[PDB]
Amino acid sequence: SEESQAFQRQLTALIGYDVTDVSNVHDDELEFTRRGLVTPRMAEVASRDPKLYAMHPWVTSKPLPEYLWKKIANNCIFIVIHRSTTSQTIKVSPDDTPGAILQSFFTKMAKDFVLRVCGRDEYLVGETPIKNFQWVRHCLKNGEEIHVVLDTPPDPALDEVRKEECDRKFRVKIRGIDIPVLPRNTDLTVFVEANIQHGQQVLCQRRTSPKPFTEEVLWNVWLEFSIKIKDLPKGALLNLQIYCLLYYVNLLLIDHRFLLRRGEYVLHMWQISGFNADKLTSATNPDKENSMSISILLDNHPIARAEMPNQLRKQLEAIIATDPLNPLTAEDKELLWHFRYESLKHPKAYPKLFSSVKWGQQEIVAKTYQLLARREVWDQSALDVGLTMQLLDCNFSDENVRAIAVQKLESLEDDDVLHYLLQLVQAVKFEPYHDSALARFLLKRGLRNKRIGHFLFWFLRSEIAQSRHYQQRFAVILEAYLRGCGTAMLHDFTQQVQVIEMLQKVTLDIKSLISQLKQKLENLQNSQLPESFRVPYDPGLKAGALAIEKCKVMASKKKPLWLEFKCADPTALSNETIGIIFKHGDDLRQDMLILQILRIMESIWETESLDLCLLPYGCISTGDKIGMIEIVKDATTIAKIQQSTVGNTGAFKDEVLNHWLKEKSPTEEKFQAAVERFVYSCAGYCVATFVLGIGDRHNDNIMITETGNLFHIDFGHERVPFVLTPDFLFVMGTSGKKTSPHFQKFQDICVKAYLALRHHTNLLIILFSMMLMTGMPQLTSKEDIEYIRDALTVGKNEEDAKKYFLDQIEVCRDKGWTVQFNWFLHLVL
Ligand SMILES: Cc1cc(C)n2nc(N)cc2n1
Repeated sequence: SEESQAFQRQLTALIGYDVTDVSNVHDDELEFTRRGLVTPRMAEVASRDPKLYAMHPWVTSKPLPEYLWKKIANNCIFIVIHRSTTSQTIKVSPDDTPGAILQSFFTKMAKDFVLRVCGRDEYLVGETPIKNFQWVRHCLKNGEEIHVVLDTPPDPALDEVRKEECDRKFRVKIRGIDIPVLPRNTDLTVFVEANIQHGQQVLCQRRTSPKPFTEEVLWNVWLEFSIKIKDLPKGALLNLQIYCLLYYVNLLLIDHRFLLRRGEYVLHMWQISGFNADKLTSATNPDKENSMSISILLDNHPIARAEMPNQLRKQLEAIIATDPLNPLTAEDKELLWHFRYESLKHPKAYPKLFSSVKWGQQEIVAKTYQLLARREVWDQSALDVGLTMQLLDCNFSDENVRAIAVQKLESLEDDDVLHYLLQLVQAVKFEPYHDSALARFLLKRGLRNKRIGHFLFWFLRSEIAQSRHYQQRFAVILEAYLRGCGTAMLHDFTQQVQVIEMLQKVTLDIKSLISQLKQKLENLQNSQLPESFRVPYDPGLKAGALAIEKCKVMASKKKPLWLEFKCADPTALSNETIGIIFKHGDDLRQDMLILQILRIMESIWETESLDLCLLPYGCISTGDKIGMIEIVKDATTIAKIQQSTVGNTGAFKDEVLNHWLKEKSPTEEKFQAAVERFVYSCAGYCVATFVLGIGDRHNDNIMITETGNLFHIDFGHERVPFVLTPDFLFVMGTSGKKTSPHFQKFQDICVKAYLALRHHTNLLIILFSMMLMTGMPQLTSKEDIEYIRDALTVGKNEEDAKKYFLDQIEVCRDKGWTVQFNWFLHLVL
């Protein structure tokens, strides 16, 4: 059809990639995936509750934290209900459903409807106690009144979905390599290495002879491997590398139809910038003009009681008790395999056990599939996200192993899917095939919930915009989502994309070059910028017109744009603007990953009734070194606070921060609340930041709200474990080497928080490992990743762990202003 063609054009603009362009493909896997994702999409669309989909209530099944219960007076929650120019306050029980609150309202005022949060597209609806609504918890946490408007539920009609319509050994011939132009810092020798890989592990390796490195190098050589065709596992990669490591490319040996790869291939390779998720890609380099190519030929197809003694059991249990980074010896693997039926009784053993499998032996793989048919213990075990994420990393390439991990994820509630969404999207990179149980899981959860769907859009779009390695795969997943989200959502994304593309242009234009910014913005406000758009990092908020007068270019070397928008919602309780920073020059994908880990740390702390006052601000990467950042209101840099008393060239003063806090507090009651908030937030950031190895920061990269909330920024790319400078210590009523009630509180909070994180050691290790592999380029799959195991002091008891962190606090006190001064000393010399 022609409107079908028009609809595909609309999808192309939203995706930022054309899924129908078949220039960079050697098989129909992507097209097969597009067709394959139709069924799971249609099944999810057919399954959703129209009213609940339209209203997307944001709820949790978790208990109300102890720190939140203390904020409730006499089992009473006040809700302010608006109707027009008037309002009405109503007392409610924490266990009261919005349905019962609505009936309580009509009774109180006598002589169909829905409760919507004033100024937001957020609804307090469904069979849930009000204490379980995220907005209510947000209000309770932040000391804000719950303001609601009585309005008509959104028409589910707006979400209408458009109607759709061999015992021989394996061998490979390396013909040669070709590159148009040589200048590559040298003039050398080259050889080709061919690896058969499964789960990051090399099953077999062959190499060509070394030859002089010219624009064309030929071998015409058969490289015969020790592995039999019969023994090649599904998901095995033929990894081809050029050593001078300079270039790499992968080819799936068994395709998406279970057929062995045959014939001629000319593969355009990826160059090493000068392990990680990019090294695993089955995509070929789309740049056919300047990339190195490798020419190969394949010529080769259906797919083919006892009890442990005491001491061996103790040995096995000790292997299983070790962290995810502890290497498995040949003996350890053999024990795990030999007593696999005992290992299966321990869910925590699963990653180690499946790493003990000889994936290059058909009979062994067969035995593994037999083993997993008896999955009663795994199925009945409680969901452990950390343990599940370990099965979805680079170490596992078997579909059945990965699928049992995804099976476990099905039990996650929406609030929990949101917590892990970004790293689950990134984990798609470790899938051998485009169509996977993980990709289908993301698709389903996105289509089931608007909030998840909104973030799925942006997380996928971020990678499609700048990852040549994964854009094709991520584009097919995004298209599948967009074909089921409904027309209202399609319209919404269109507006957001239009706004971001225009603002990105202004960002780069101003970067090349205040008066000029304001002229460019009036021009946008004139004939381009749509009336309103959902804020990508906070979809409940709708931004209206730019407040031109409040817009500016930040006085930084990156010169980011500081933009302010009016809120488009008339029901908003304030005339306060929505602030967004647009910046080029930092890889904001790195900030996104750190910020998500901080949200996870907060949820861990919540389990132990701790509120560390982190501020994981909104951040979305929109393209190569470009994106948006949420502006936290009434916040300043620690360095700026120092500088306002006159920055003599790093002449730091101890009392300045406390002075600033006192100056910004309207009363002494508010000032004490600010000092309390600083103690908690300082503690939160010292712990979080130390664990992640990002603690040693310049003061210009730490901010504070007038309300005392400290927060670190700019995560994208002598020594100190974290920042606890003499100014921070003075706010805590401490100086030099003495102590105080606030500093004792700080130490107590840090220890409790650090110990709480250590209870989730394995989860933090997997999340850290995945973050490095997918977000921060070439990493030593050992050394770099091992930092977090050292930071989390694995193998220490709580008292030793407590002493360790208290000693880290002392290192900071010993160094004082020395490390902060070193940036200034360096920047001059
Ligand atoms: C990177 C960054 C993050 C936040 C939250 N803010 N807030 C302001 N006011 C500036 C800023 N920069």
